[PDB]
Amino acid sequence: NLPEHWTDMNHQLFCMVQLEPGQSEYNTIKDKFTRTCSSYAIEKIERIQNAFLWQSYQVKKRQMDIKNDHKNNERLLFHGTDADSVPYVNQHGFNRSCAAVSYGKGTYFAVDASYSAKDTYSKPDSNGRKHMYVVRVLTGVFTKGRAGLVTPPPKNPHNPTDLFDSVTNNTRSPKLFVVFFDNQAYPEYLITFTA
Amino acid sequence: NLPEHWTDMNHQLFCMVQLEPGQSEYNTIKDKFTRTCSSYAIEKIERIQNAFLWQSYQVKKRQMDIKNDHKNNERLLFHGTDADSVPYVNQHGFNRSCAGKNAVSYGKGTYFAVDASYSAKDTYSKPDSNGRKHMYVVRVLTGVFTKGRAGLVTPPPKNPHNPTDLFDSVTNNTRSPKLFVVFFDNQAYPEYLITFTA
Ligand SMILES: CC(C)(C)c1ccc(-c2nc3c(NC(=O)[C@H](O)CO)cccc3c(=O)[nH]2)cc1
Repeated sequence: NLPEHWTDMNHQLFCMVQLEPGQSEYNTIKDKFTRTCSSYAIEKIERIQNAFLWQSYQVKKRQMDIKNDHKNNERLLFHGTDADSVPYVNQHGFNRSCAAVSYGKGTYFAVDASYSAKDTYSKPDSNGRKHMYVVRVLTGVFTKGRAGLVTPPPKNPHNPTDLFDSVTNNTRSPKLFVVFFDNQAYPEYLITFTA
Repeated sequence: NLPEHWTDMNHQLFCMVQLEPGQSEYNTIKDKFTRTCSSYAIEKIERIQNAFLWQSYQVKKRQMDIKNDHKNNERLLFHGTDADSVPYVNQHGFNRSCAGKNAVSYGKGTYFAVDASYSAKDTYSKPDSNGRKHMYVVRVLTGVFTKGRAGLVTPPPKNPHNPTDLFDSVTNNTRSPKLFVVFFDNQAYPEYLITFTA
């Protein structure tokens, strides 16, 4: 069930694990951030070990891999948010009802960390600290979004219930993805950083 | 694991199974419905076999059973809706983003009734062009609940100083619950569709 690179949780179901700087896992996540956010300062990176969220996400992944007849449904994306939302996300994941929604009423994830690093998203807290998640997202098969969507559009108007898995701003060169269901996104790392 | 009493679906992921009057499965739902809806008549009752919705719901049930202390977390409730919504609900379940505002709101979520008479109101089970009304019978993970409030977009915390440890659902009245509101996907499994008429 639980991934191998997680560390022991003494039979508990939720833990935030601060990563050791200079080790492979920390370097890998840092690199993905610094590709576009090298002018920022990383204070720490934490691994989110939430067993319930992981289980519900992996079930949805298995289902999407069956539905789409392929296994290229996952992307690693970024989500900046304010400090007041961090405890909720760690415990409960991403909730579209807490959403601003130009491509649909869902949760938004950025291809580039620099987009999530905007102060409108990763709002600096009273100490100047900014917060950004690295997220496993089941983008699956996607189409262009539009304002007012509550679910992705149907793949074909002849079967209105067979839906795209997510929407984007631009199908040829996406920079953001919107997902409309719980447990289509697993918050995997939390980056705390400053400008 | 899919229930062993379901029909074989030939590797398919979804199907609706028409029940036979006289079988206990049909009669128990009929009795539950007629307890408060004796003036209506049932056309048919279909068992909803949706493999993916069942799996995700059963995962949430197992998690709530773990988290809560030997609590009966699941109730069998009713949900009236319009014909236009039946194909989506059958396939994808109950989406709070599509829910209507209830005439007495205890939160912005999906509403489920204890009494079929409540879901039988035309405001919920809107008659279609042929006069058919539609009501789901739903397994709902009500869990541990409290009285809701109109402003809620998620269940409230049990403890104001631990805002992320939430009630599982809310109700109109904890002493005499008649409706429940849920705020998350896969917290309710549409198990039967009742088609009925006046
Ligand atoms: C609720 C508060 C704290 C105000 C908030 C607001 C926006 C985001 C947020 N938004 C994103 C986004 N959003 C848009 O492109 C437009 O809002 C759509 O019209 C695109 C790509 C990535 C992100 C992203 O990482 N976080 C997080 C939190």
